[PDB]
Amino acid sequence: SFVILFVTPLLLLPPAKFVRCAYVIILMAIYWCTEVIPLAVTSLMPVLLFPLFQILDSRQVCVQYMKDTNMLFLGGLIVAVAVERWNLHKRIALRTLLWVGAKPARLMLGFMGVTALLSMWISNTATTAMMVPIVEAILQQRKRLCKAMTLCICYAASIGGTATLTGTGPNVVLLGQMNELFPDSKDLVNFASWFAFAFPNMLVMLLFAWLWLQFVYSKKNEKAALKVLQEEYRKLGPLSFAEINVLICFFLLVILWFSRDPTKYVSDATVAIFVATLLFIVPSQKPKYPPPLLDWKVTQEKVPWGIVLLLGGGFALAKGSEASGLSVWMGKQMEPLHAVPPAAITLILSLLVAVFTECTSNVATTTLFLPIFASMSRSIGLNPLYIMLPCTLSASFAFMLPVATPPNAIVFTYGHLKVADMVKTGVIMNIIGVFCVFLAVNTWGRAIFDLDHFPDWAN
Amino acid sequence: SFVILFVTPLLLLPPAKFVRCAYVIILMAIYWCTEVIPLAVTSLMPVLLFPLFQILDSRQVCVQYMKDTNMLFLGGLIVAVAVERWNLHKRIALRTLLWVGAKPARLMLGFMGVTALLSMWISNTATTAMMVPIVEAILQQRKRLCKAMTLCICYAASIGGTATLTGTGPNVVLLGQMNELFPDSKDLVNFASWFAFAFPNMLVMLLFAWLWLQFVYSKKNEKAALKVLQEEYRKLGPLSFAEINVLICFFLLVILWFSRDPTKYVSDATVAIFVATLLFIVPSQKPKYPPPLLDWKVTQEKVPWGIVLLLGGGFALAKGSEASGLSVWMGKQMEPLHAVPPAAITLILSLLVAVFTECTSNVATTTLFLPIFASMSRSIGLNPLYIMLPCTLSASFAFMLPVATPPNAIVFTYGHLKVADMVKTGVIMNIIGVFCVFLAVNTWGRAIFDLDHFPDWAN
Ligand SMILES: COc1ncc(C)cc1CC[C@@](O)(CC(=O)O)C(=O)O
Ligand SMILES: COc1ncc(C)cc1CC[C@@](O)(CC(=O)O)C(=O)O
Ligand code: NA
Ligand code: NA
Ligand code: NA
Ligand code: NA
Repeated sequence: SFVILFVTPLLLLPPAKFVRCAYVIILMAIYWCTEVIPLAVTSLMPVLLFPLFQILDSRQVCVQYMKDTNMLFLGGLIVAVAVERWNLHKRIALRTLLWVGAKPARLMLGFMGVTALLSMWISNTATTAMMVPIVEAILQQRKRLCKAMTLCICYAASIGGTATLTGTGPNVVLLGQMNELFPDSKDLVNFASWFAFAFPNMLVMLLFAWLWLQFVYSKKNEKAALKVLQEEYRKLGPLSFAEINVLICFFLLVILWFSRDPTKYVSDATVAIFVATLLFIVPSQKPKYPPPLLDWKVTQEKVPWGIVLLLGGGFALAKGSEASGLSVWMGKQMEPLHAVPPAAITLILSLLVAVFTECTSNVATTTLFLPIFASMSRSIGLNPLYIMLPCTLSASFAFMLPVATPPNAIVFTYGHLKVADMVKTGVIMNIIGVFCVFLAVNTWGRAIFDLDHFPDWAN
Repeated sequence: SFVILFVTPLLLLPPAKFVRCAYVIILMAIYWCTEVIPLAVTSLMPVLLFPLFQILDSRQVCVQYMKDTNMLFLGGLIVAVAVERWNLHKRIALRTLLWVGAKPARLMLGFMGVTALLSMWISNTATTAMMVPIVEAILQQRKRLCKAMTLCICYAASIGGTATLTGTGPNVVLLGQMNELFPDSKDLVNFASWFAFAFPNMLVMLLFAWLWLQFVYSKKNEKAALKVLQEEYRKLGPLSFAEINVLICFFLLVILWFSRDPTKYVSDATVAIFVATLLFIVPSQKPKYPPPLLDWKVTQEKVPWGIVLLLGGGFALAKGSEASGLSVWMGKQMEPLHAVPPAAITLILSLLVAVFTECTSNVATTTLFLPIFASMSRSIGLNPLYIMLPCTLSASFAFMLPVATPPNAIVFTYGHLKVADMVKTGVIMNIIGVFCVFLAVNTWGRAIFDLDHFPDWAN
């Protein structure tokens, strides 16, 4: 019930400041999981609690809620608002789905491919919310097949969101906590390096996911799917000038992000804000003044400001952990794991994060777990990335439960799914994801991020 | 046109870093006034431009957009969302309007009083947007009288918003820039001290405004107004449990704000966030779990995140002015005004700000002008508050033009007003406001803020 979580754990207030910060973290974790209050309010919890518990005054807590990473996230969100306003993502989805074909096997393959492609660029939640009505209409035109399609959309959304930093919230959390916890790691993790690490691993996960979903789960089906896709594409309209301009702005954003990393002042946030500003200037109509691609009304009503606040609250939580001495204490506690081989530690932590992310949101999961794992990484003399990157990727492995991720909730909302079949698929899904992430880290993540040696920025 | 402002001043890019920061400030001022791009995007301009012009890297610019003041503003906005969701402000307005009476003179007096009272607590824009439909319905049930009522609503909204820090955006700007430009002035300006300074001055302005509007501008009118107010109050419904809980939470917020100032960790932002969090916990319905007073959907759709970004951009602009050396250069330039008596300087600056605020938004006006005036204040050895407080109050004197403030735009939207009559009223309005602010500063502002002596925090 709500009363038991509102009263009993909250009234546990009385010690050492690290104990108080640990209590703040535990209370925020409980509010993340149970969601008695909204996620944004739980992320505002540090502003209330750190000054009260004498860990950080209001100034230091408040200056954590908007950072370089958070501004980059906001710029990406504004660009995504531009993409969704003009149905560019829907156009790409329908065009590629008509290209791949409509026979059921190729149909599922195409849906997963387009969902993962658009998730690399748009929020997992928004990509799912756009894609799942398409299969809803197609299936409206077999219980096993409905499960297969609706599931594979949510799974592909999560997997594809893992590909880029701005694709999903856990990656933004990872970037922000890398800046917060390891300031001397200036640009080691960026759009180019993260893409190089995660895109092959995303492709491997998507391939195994499609194979598994085809393992567990006709002319008429092909014809009906082709008809629905053709109808949707027609009513979408011809390729407009605004859609072309949004596409050009997004290509420019991607090109600048990738060319930033083939005294540094310009960052990925500068590029994202530049492209968003262009979206507020570039005309949306035939010049022949026409309205721009974006106005502030739609931008404000479509940007998830709650997620912005949640990222800021995660940064404040990491700052409080460093200031209160909690990170040092946790490192001292997890020190005797130095004897354990790092591969086993990565397996166990990835499995633990994949289990935990089935209960609360992925972003909250990675927010809670990244500081602890970073503290252990500097405790046992291990490269923090070798622990955090598998943790960040596994936080997105929200496969078992509808409450695991908003894509899963959207997918469950339409029906067609028991929790039993979803968890039966999701357990092998999590096993596959952990395997793929383990290989990605142990093989080519080593070369990309120099996971062999203990870095200087980790002291 | 849009092209001339998008191309010609923007393409002036080439010098010294202070010149580049001055160019950034001038470009942002032009975008504020003309509003070719939305205000939030113009406030994001520092993130794009300071790294490009080598003034501040993206990290330092981005850590300015959420501060203690900005979090306090957000908490106040959330509390205001709670107030507007349950029509508590409308209930207070209708109850007090029925208490004061409906005869035309007392009717205008009551409307101005309730508008100023609710503006002390709610945004000027939101207070105006709620109040003006009431007089629209009343007048629906004389051109001079319509002008009088619609005007006095907007003027009372601005004047009442001057009363508290969270009442209007310029006061939030003043608090934020006082923290940014004068860090050693920790809590000199706070809710209690600002209220003590501005409430008597707000009352004086409102009294003279009512007198002037009665100077320039029956039983049937009284009966019709009373009938409309009674109808609105009936359809408002009886005093609900949620309304009482929102009222109690707001009283608690006010009491904590005033009792904060009869190593400091708790600030006004901590109190505001605490009360907002309570609003997300406190039940809105008879317990007999019922939904809380606020959920995040309405909070996100009702909070003006653009204004949050604009305040952050103002803080970043002040930070860039300090870092680039522009503030020092401006102080050197305005040094030879040390011979001018401070009272004359205050008069001229208040008149200049009152003139400028007729063109762009009040918040943008005070954002642009406060750093320059602070630099001059430390140039000529004058108390910065003696210049900034009249500047902050005069920024709210948006009386002449509909584009001067969103309350003025809302008021002009309903009609009943030429620009000619509005400016004719507004010129004497600005004269009255400047007079009242001059007296407030020269008399009791001196005692409250120690305006006589050059403070230590101003170096
Ligand atoms: C990029 O982040 C987001 N953007 C927009 C919205 C509306 C929500 C989010 C966070 C949720 C998630 O990160 C998945 C999860 O955390 O379960 C996702 O990518 O949709
Ligand atoms: C408290 O600030 C605000 N809150 C909410 C909204 C929607 C807008 C604002 C800023 C505008 C103004 O500050 C007046 C002006 O600047 O002209 C006001 O109080 O409405
Ligand atoms: Na995504
Ligand atoms: Na999750
Ligand atoms: Na107000
Ligand atoms: Na103005």
